[PDB]
Amino acid sequence: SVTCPGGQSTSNSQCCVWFDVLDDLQTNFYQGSKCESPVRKILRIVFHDAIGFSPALTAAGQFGGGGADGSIIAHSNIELAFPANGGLTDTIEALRAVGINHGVSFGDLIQFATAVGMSNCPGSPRLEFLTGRSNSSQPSPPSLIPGPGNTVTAILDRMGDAGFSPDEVVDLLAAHSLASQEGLNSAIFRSPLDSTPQVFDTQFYIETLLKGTTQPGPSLGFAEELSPFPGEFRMRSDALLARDSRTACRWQSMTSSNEVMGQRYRAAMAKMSVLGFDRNALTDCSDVIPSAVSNNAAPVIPGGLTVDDIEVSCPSEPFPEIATASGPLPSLAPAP
Ligand code: HEM
Ligand SMILES: *[C@@H]1O[C@H](CO)[C@@H](O[C@@H]2O[C@H](CO)[C@@H](O)[C@H](O)[C@H]2NC(C)=O)[C@H](O)[C@H]1NC(C)=O
Ligand SMILES: [Ca+2]
Ligand SMILES: [Ca+2]
Repeated sequence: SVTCPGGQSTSNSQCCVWFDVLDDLQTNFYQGSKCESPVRKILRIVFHDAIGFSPALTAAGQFGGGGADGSIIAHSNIELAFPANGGLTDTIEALRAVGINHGVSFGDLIQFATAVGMSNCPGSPRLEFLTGRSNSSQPSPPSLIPGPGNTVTAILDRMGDAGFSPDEVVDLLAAHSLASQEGLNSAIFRSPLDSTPQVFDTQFYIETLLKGTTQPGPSLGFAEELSPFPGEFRMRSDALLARDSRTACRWQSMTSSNEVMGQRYRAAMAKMSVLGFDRNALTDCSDVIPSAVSNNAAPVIPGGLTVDDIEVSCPSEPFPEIATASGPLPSLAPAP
């Protein structure tokens, strides 16, 4: 049956080239299979590439974007001039080279490097991986990426037009559990968005719900809110979506189970990877993707804060019982 040149067994001969780009990305792009800044920039890139898709622009007779087509790399010259795409040139060039050198399409390569990067971060699910997305693209239309200063209505309408329900917007946001900011407030470069930027866990949902108490840098940056402890950055859209009645109950159900969070996240990501494509025309090469190491820590309210410090915003469901840590307040180191 299909055994690839390297002795691995796969479902289809179309999957064999991906064991070679797996080796290149792990050794080089990810610097020895690490979960550091290259994984976080690729998670920004996969979203910014796939969300350039708008059925409403198509309906009005305009080109609406090809979705998860790799247009952010093939047309980086126009797309990296967009407001939301700063701080990405170096990662896009590293990916362009792996793509040209292995003979794989840019849209497939971004989806693949996202599943491989996430496998380097403890706690992550195994993301689905499909191959066969066409390599040709047209530049994404501008203004299709949600920004941190937008209202929840603006974010839900843009996301809804691409096809996601309010629940799936919250599910997709689990990627901010592996995150920092570099361009919102340059003064606290790489300040984490949750206290474990290297563990794909529930802490992002717990901590954006805590009362904003601390200014982490000299001044406040673009779309920055007060955060719960030194070193942690809180962006306005995350604070608002955690508290809005349209998204608050789903945000609260994501706080106590890393297992439920990862299932939901895997499902929204599989939907986001085929925006602009018919998944039945693609080949499944999910077995090429390795397992991540498991996360054995339980969810916690960090540093002595309790349930009285979180601003419960889901009026129907009571806040789940999460553990407390007998701590002094943490000060987070920049994400690596
Ligand atoms: C409501 C939509 C979203 C908004 C408004 C938003 C906004 C942002 C902003 C402004 C940054 C900081 C970038 C910087 O200055 O360095 C950021 C970082 C990040 N976002 Fe989001 N985001 C959203 C959705 C997502 C989605 C769905 C993903 C991917 C599945 C994602 C993954 C990330 C990651 C991993 C980072 C960290 C980048 C790094 O540490 O270098 N975001 N996001
Ligand atoms: C996918 O399309 C892009 C063009 O949009 C190709 O990228 C170019 O590849 C050539 C030769 O391989 C390089 O010298 C160019 O610099 C690349 N241009 C850009 C903008 O990256 C790419 O080769 C195509 N890949 C496949 C498999 O067809
Ligand atoms: Ca695109
Ligand atoms: Ca985390």
